[PDB]
Amino acid sequence: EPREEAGALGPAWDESQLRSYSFPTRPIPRLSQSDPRAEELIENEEPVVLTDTNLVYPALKWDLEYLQENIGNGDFSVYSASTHKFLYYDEKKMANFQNFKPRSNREEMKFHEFVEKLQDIQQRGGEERLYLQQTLNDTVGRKIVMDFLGFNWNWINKQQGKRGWGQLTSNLLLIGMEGNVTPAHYDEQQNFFAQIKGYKRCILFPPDQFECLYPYPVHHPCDRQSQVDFDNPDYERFPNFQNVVGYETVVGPGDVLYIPMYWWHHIESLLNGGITITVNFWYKGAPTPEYPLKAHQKVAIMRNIEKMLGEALGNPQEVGPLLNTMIKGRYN
Amino acid sequence: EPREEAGALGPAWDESQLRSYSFPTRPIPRLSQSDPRAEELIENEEPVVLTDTNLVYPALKWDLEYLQENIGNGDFSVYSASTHKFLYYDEKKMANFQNFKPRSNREEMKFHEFVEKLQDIQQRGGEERLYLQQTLNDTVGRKIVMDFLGFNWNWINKQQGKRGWGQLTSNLLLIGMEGNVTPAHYDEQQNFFAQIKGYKRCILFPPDQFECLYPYPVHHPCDRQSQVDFDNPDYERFPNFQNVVGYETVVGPGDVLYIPMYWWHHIESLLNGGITITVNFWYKGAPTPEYPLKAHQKVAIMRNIEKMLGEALGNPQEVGPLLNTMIKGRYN
Ligand SMILES: Oc1cccc2cccnc12
Ligand SMILES: Oc1cccc2cccnc12
Ligand SMILES: [Fe+2]
Ligand SMILES: [Fe+2]
Repeated sequence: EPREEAGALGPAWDESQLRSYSFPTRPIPRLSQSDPRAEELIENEEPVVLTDTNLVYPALKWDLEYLQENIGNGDFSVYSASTHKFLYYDEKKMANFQNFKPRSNREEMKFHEFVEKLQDIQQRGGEERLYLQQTLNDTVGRKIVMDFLGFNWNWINKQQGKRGWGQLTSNLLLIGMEGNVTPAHYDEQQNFFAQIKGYKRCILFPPDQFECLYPYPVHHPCDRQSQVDFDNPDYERFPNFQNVVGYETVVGPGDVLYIPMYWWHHIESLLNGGITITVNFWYKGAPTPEYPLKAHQKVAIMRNIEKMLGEALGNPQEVGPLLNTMIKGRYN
Repeated sequence: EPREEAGALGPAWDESQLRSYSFPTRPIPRLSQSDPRAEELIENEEPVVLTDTNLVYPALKWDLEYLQENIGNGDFSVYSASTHKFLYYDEKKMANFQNFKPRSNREEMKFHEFVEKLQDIQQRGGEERLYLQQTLNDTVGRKIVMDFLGFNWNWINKQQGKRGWGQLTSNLLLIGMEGNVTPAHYDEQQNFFAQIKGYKRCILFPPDQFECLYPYPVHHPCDRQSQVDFDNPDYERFPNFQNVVGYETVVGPGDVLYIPMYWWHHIESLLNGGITITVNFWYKGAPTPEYPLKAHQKVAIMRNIEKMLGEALGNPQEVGPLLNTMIKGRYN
């Protein structure tokens, strides 16, 4: 049910701008940050949209023009795709899987190159799509450093304190095109997804839906991603997908989404929605200290077994045959 | 093809005294110990029957009478069964598997009690069967210590030296009844199976037949045993049994069988064959020092993964569901 923007500027978005999927979804709670319930949620590692942090307030002003202007002259990683879906991958890991067909491409460039590449498609009607996953470092102009300095550190630092989370680990700035999709994957890191321009729809799944979501083997370059194509799910291969239940939200300018450690997420810039900008902050979580075991700990466990079997056997291609040898007629 | 005993005392045994099984078998080499080929085999961890060690020569004289006589007055573990097959189990592990039905029974007693229990069945025609797995310790009479002192230590110690095997770990003395069966299992220890009275047929399988043989889960009291009932194999549950190929021999008085580390064995006192006596020596093997990986190392690996998952999860009942969660639609 689309939110209504102030001054009767109309409905923020509508259903037809959302992709359609086979699984059902519940809504993520949208709270104010001084609400206790939002604090409980963050401490319980459940997701929550905070509508009023002002975390990235100075950036709320950013568009394409302002940015080409002040960002500076440094290198920006620009990923490139062949469809709407943007399957990232780990470079170090291609050696493990010899006949691996990459559907994405990283290209370094300068902001304005990107901006033309994008204005071209805007004026010529092309199929191709772009994203800009580029970390934030020192190569940024005066006015952008200003902006950054205007972020709600007090708030974000105090949220780190009270949870015992470790250090801030990076700052991705992201800009992409209407319709773009990032497919379900999970990170091991606590995350604050801070929306700036355009609307994104985030679908999340708790760690304990591990078995309906089918992660690539740990050694595969697509590690941590889900193998199920959401637009076209193969229920013979992935029958437990049929049991998957999401948590959904649409975030827009000002909203901050807490994606907790280990939660799957799947992310779509709305169709017809125009360009998008987001900044996320990633924290490494509080180090481990207790049974029953929490789902994400079982995930941590599986990852390890799979890693070890990789060293021990001398060859990640044998992980699978060894695990099958172990279970057939033994544990299944 | 039964061996022919000296003085034309006739054929040592014949086919009809062997049980019948679905799998095929090749013969284990029968060598003399001064033959190089037998040395190669022992160094290569392949099995070999040595016909001429004299290892237990003084004991070749042992029967039931001589033994009730001189053995002394100590405690002898006597295991008791309900059919021909004698499924042993680990006591410590029953806690792991709540509804576990034990088909065997250990009973402490004194040699003569055993000897009556056995002479009774011999005179009354009963079904029940007995074994006597009893380790060798100090509670043995003068003439038995004599006998023991007469073993070919020089030989057996020199075989330990040249292989770098660790210490002698025990000495089982075993006596059992015609027809008795010990079902396929594997030990982690190098072993010399030294035959004294009666004939046994040993069927062995190399470590790499792990997947046709289906060991119980590591935490199960029957750990290290094979789940397939050889008299009645369930090919729907155990389809890779259909691919199993054994190494077979029949050992009699004087023959010494080297069962190498990790090799399955299945052992039957011949039918109509009378009582049997065997002494085995167990050595812990040379500690680990290289890829390709040898099958028994993969076995060592699987055991470990299964153990860890037991500590980590806090509960051996969850090992199986975790491993299934790990592979389904991921590695299978
Ligand atoms: O973990 C990530 C890495 C790069 C891009 C992302 C976009 C949306 C959510 N997570 C993301
Ligand atoms: O490892 C063993 C333990 C107790 C009895 C056995 C009888 C035959 C072969 N191995 C055995
Ligand atoms: Fe992510
Ligand atoms: Fe054994």
